[PDB]
Amino acid sequence: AMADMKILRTLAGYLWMRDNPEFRFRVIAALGFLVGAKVLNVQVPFLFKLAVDWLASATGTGASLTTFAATNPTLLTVFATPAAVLIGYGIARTGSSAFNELRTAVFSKVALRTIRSVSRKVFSHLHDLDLRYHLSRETGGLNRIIDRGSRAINFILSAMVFNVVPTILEISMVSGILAYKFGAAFAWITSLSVGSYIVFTLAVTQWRTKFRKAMNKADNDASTRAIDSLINYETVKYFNNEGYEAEKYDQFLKKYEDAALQTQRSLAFLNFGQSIIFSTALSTAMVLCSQGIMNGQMTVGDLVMVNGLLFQLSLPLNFLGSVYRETIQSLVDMKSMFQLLEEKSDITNTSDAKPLVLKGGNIEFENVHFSYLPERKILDGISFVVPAGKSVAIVGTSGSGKSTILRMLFRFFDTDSGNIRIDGQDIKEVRLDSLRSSIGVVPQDTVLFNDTIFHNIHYGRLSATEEEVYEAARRAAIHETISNFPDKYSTIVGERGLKLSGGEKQRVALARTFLKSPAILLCDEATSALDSTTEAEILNALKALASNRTSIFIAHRLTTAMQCDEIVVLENGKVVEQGPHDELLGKSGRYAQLWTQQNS
Amino acid sequence: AMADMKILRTLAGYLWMRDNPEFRFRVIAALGFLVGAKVLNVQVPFLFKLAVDWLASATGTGASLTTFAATNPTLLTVFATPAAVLIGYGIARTGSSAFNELRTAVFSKVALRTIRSVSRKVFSHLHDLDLRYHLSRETGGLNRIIDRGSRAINFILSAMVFNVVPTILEISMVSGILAYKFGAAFAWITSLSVGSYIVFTLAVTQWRTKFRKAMNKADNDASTRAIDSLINYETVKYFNNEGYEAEKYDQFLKKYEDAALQTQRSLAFLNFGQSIIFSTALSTAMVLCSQGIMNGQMTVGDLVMVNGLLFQLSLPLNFLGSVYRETIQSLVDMKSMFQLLEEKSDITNTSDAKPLVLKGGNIEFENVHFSYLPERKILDGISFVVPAGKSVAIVGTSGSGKSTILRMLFRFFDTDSGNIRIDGQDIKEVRLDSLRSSIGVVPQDTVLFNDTIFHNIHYGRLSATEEEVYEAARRAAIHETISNFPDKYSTIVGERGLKLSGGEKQRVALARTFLKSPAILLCDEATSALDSTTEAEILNALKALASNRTSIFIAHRLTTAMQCDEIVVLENGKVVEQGPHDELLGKSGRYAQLWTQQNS
Repeated sequence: AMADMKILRTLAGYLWMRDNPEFRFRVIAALGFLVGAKVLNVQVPFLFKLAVDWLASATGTGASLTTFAATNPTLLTVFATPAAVLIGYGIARTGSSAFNELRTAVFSKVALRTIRSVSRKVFSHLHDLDLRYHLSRETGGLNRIIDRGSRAINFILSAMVFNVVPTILEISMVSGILAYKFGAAFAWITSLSVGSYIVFTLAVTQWRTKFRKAMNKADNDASTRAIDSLINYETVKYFNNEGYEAEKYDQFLKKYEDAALQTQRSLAFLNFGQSIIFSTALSTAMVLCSQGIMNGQMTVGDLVMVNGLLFQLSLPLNFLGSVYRETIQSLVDMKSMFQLLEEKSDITNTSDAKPLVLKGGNIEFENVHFSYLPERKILDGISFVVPAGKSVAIVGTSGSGKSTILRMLFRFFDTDSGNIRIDGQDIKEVRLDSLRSSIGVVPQDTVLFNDTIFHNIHYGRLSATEEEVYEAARRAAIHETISNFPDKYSTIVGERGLKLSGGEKQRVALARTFLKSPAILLCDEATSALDSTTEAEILNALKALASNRTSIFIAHRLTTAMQCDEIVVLENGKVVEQGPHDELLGKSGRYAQLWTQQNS
Repeated sequence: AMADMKILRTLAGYLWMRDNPEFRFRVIAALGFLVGAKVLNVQVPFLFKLAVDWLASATGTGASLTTFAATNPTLLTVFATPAAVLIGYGIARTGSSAFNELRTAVFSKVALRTIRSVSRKVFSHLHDLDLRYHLSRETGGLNRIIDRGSRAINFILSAMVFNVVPTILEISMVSGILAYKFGAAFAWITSLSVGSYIVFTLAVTQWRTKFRKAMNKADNDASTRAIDSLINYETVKYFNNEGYEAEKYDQFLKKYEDAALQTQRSLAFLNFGQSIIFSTALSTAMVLCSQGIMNGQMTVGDLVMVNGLLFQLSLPLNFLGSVYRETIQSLVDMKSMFQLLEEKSDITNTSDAKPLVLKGGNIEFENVHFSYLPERKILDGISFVVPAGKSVAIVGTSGSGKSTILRMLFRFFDTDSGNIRIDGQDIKEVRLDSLRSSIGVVPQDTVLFNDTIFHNIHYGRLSATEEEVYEAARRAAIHETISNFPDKYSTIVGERGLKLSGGEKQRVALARTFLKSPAILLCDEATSALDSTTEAEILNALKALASNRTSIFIAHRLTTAMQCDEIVVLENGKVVEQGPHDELLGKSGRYAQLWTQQNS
């Protein structure tokens, strides 16, 4: 899995921010606080060797004339009386646990920042991605991917920095104390012991996982069975109630109670050998030291430190055994996330950027063909020309697939062989931002976020004052229905708020697009059915809004939009008729039947 | 909360099964394996005091003429050479960890059995409960209650037996070692220390919980916000994409990154004071022992055991601090479960039990009134008499609420002021089992469990042979459609199986009630709409089945069931018309309009 190492490389690439000097200093401090602690925690038993001696010298009849043999602690520190050394022992160990605990605090303000930068970058890249990717993927999946990946990053960094590195620095240093009070043969025994212990725990965890999975399977089966059985209460009650039902549930719970009694004996074998494997080490160490003591070796009274060193090693070893499943799962979730990234968008623009300079809006289509799939090609050469400042209507059946128009004009999908003339300019060259900003559109379904009305009504253009939004309201003719707001026009809307019917939601859409003050207006049959009183007035409002801007309206219903200058009949995904509606009715064409059946 | 102690009393009541001798023996063995371990784990440092001595006697110039002062270990055990004592140390501690681990295995085969008995009893009591309780309560809730309660029982028993009892036996015994090498003042210091440590950890955990809740709130808010934002991609894309959106998500993730950086410093204070509070104890103990050593007290070289005893106490203390939330939550979930139990069913029967001896079925209703709610009383004195072996039809509108009939005849709900004559007998006296067994009914919706066809087809009466189910199939006329089964008539059905249409499901219902061979047949308009070919034949089949048994059919549609002898019109929950259908059509009554609009 070479790509897995590559993913680690990417993680290192993102982790290190050269740009800012402070980050490096933070990391350095962290490392310092990781070393200091782990050397005080070895000073602790050396202080317990020093305090066992001198105590024995007095009353014990130990040779007092040994002066200061080692001469390493010749400093007057902790030599006032033996009680001082014991106090130093306590202070030392407490300070070690302080340094080590402090390191975590120093390194979490770094971990959080890393997670934040990766998540923000992924978010922005996601929105940059083209529509096709979003449509194919499931909405829930994106959530799962981001949350699990961020959690995985946090877990892996904490697991490594706080567990893998301290354990190995500890073991290496302890075995590296071979310079003093040690022999070459003696040092290897502890390393071999700990290596065997780690191998045994890691190997037996794999075995444990199978039993855990079997138990989860059985438990889920029993629960689902007893829920299916409870749900279908009526059938059971009518005839032979709980006659043969309880016995069957009993059998399921016997299978569960056996698959659960098995895992205990399996954990038992591990939790026993995890003791014996580490006890043989301590027995071997002590018996070997005793032989030296009784054989007149330099070792005198220093047996008491070995217990301490072994205890220090014994504490954090257990964590390493159980990290395998988490590591593999996190390391594949991280590949998932970093695979979501680095996916290029289909709709690339050319290098040179030219801004859309549109004096007046003219829509000219020239043999635009587009097939979503090879079998069915939606548009088969639609060509029409809209005069500036006029209204043109696109009508047809629902099979005609007139949804594409909006997607194409917004450059969601590109044309296989055609062009789009905007004020006699080619869209392929102009910047995406300039075009999407200069065009105005009203959505078909007006989804509102959960926030204050004033935010959902100034959303169209930010930096909107209260007077601007007021003038938009007045033209939107919403003041009659807005003075009843419970929170003086700040009432919360959306979920956990006042539910809005379609008419007000449409008014909100109008009072959101009126703010933007666009150059061209495009509609997508916002309302399918509505009360007559609201329809008429909203139609008048949108007619007034569209008076100074060239507009294009796509309406499945005919009577709804008859006010345009020309009407483009669309049937079987091609241009059928181009004229004012009256001779369309008089041509016995598609428009004629559709309208004559709309009124009937 | 006196009732909480009462709940503990109930738990003790259920835990102890006097009936079986083996259970007590198991529990006794468990307790033994809980004592032995916890006394070997105190033998361990005594063996490390014994091995520190004698080693010092040689080469150390220790007085060899002290003979055997204590005379407690005068046994020749572990006196071959000092190496033997070290080996004994290792073997002892390993054996302690074996005994203690073994206890868990011995006590889990008891815990599982307890959980099983409580769950099975609750299940049966649940099914015993009347319909009203089931209808009011939510189906999901019952699941949640059972699963959480069983988990709580397991957690509380394991938590107490494995943690609370060992910790207190350990502490009490250690402080109880006051007989040897101790003073009255010295013993109290350790108890005061550990008591202060437990108080500090418990108190500061409450504080930690508030920060954890704030963090969970903030995390959920950030996630829900970013999902709402991702979902509404279109609105964002049309205008000012990620212009002001990213900054707002950023602010949410700043709030999260602060509420998460706060909890670390809060945990930090706990994880530091949990060290200093326990370090002051060790420093005080050692300095006090050193004063004795230097003052010519009996204590000689036994300082090395105190470290071990303190370490043994230090290991399992941490668990007790975090158990508060789990204990309170489990202790209230247990009250939930034991509150579900001991709820009596409304439909009690009288003491004396008389069996239903029905020579022939005669249905006689006499002024039966029943109101589900005081406002609307469904039945207002329905009285009619069915002759034996005949077919009678109950017809009406959907507002007439004719659903009650089935519930009442099955004695789901009792009559406020009326009686039901079954073969000239009163239902109130006869046993519920006898009546519900002697009556036959076909369900309206035929829910099938996920199992083999042969099980879903012999379900009506257990102990059904292959020939019995074959004859039921032949009369059910299902052999034509059954020889196509992929698994030679053992094909799985239900979910994750072959989906069945309404016609086959109805055939299954017929081939389930035909098995039971009841004395009286009752229908509940099983089919609302179906293909003509199946309807006709299934009607013929049910006519043949009902020929020898008196039958009652409730049909909302009129043309569907015209074959009965008499027809009972029901309108506004009262008997309107009683006759053969032809003069019902000729009476211009409810039946006449209903049928004339069914055919139109």
